[PDB]
Amino acid sequence: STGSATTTPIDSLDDAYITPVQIGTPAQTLNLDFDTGSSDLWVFSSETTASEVDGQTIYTPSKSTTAKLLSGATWSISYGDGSSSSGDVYTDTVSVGGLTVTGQAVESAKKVSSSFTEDSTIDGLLGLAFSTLNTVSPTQQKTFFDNAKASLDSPVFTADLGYHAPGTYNFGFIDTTAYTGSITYTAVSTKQGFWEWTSTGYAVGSGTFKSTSIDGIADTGTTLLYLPATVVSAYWAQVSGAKSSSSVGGYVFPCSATLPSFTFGVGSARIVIPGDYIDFGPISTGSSSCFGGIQSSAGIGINIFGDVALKAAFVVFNGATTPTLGFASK
Repeated sequence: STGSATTTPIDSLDDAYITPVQIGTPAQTLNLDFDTGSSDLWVFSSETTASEVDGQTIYTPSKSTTAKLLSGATWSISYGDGSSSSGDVYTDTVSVGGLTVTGQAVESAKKVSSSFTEDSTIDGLLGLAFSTLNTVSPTQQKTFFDNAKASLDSPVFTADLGYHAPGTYNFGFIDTTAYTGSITYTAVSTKQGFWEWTSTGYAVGSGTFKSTSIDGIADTGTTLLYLPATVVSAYWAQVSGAKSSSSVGGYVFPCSATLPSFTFGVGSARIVIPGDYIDFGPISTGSSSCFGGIQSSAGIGINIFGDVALKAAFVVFNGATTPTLGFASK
């Protein structure tokens, strides 16, 4: 089997991407944030505290003839940005882009943190990291991909995120028309539960490539590119007037600037992030200070190849017995 679904930016900055997911019978379609940095499929629901729902579409398990309470199971998750959610668990039929999994754990939120409530466009998350990170207790549950894998034509999924435009998540096949050149594959460590890999270096604009190992995670659920402070300083030094602002929470730059590209290495291959992809717009409405899309990972404890980086590539998440990542230009 295969599946293919379009993923759509939630706003004009590409802060996140939403993908429609069919849950239950008859289907209830929710728009979920596909997150290769976590491993829970959780949704706003009829059980979510009413004051914490503000415009989201909810899953109502009592209206699904295939829903079953997973007795005794609870979940609770905290994300790298300080947000969180928790609740109980149903199993139900879940379909993405025509690919169907029966008995998928659907984690129904009883509580969500304010950042989720305040974002009416995201109805929940669909985790695509390794199932060892799933938070369901006392019986850990499998991700949608883990449940589907054995049925897929090939045990892979691909992320093709758009810049200020829709893109595609495919399951079970490589669309050879979706990228240019060849796909370069690179080793993955699953020891922390992530799609963790080592970039071979970077360049700023037309500058020379610096060969240096940068361990990080491929994380579709993180907006920005978080890299070591040395690398980030080297980038922003090429933007007149850019500076790190402790009060804003990162590097800012004059909105009048033209940003240089940023290149990262995948083996001997190179992925070029155009400068425009690094512009996240005014820090507040009407400001001439703009927020940068490359930020320091100091204090986060891991480097993160978030959407800023991934949207510049066609990315293969190869879930074979020994997982690997692939990157191609597009």
